[PDB]
Amino acid sequence: TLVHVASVEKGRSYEDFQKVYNAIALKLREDDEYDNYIGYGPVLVRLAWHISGTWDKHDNTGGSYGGTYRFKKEFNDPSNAGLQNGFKFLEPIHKEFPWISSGDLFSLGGVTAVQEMQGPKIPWRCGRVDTPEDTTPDNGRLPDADKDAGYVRTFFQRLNMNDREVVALMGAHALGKTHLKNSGYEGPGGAANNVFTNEFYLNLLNEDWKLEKNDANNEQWDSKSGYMMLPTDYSLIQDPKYLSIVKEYANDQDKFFKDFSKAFEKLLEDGITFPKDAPSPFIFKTLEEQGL
Ligand code: HEM
Ligand SMILES: Cn1cccc1CN
Repeated sequence: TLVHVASVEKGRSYEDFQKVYNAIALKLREDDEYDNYIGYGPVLVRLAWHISGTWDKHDNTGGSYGGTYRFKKEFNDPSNAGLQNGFKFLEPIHKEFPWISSGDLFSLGGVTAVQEMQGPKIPWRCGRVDTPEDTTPDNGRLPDADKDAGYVRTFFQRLNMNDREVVALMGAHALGKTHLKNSGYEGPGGAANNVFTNEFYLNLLNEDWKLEKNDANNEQWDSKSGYMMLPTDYSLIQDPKYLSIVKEYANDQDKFFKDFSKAFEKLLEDGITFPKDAPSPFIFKTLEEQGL
């Protein structure tokens, strides 16, 4: 029942935020060696999700608004292991643009990464305001990966996401890789892991998956092509309701893009009250669209 009202950084408008977007995008292009040349796109998407996914609809605790990932309790959450790389990437961006709030920066990082990786446009709204250290949510609000479809479904009800929204959001798992030292899981999900596509769904349906144990003694689904799916990923083809939606996105790139864009914006905005006279959501141009 907490209320968080969006408050525009004083005097700022679209052009200010496009400059921040551009600085993130230029650094994504420049720092290309990260994670054996995957680059920082995937980890920035994951950061934006984890700072948002602490939200609880029941009392409006957590969520992106407060920028609380900057505090030790949250940045040391075992569920956030590896995200420090994303935070470090954003540090020089914040130094250049010290006026942007932490929640705005973390969420904008995710939007920028999706778009620069040739994903859908994600409308984005400013006005998250840093809140104090005692507003940092406790660890344990982000999801476990060893679980089944019923767990996933129930988990996401706390974030006010339905089946379609869950399956759309999970398509982000096309990106990057699991790293044994971070999460106890190892490997990429496909060949296209720094360009945003519907490959997650295609690979779920088309690869021959085998349930194996990794070197951390955890089960994961592996293919001979060298890809993997988490148990929670694979649950989307075990549950008949999720399976229908996986098939839809595997067969319609545009629909996946549109549904992902809506769900990801919603995820990043959960918990925030926007005044009726707040600016409309911004749609940033990519570097490519700007000739930059
Ligand atoms: C049931 C829900 C989810 C579970 C259990 C889950 C779990 C995981 C795990 C275990 C990793 C590997 C982390 C590592 O070892 O570095 C990962 C990576 C990732 N997750 Fe999720 N995740 C979920 C939902 C999502 C959502 C909703 C998004 C965004 C829309 C997302 C985006 C990502 C991205 C982009 C990576 C790759 C990060 C990198 O390459 O550094 N995940 N996830
Ligand atoms: C690449 N990735 C990220 C999370 C899970 C996976 C593999 N399907």
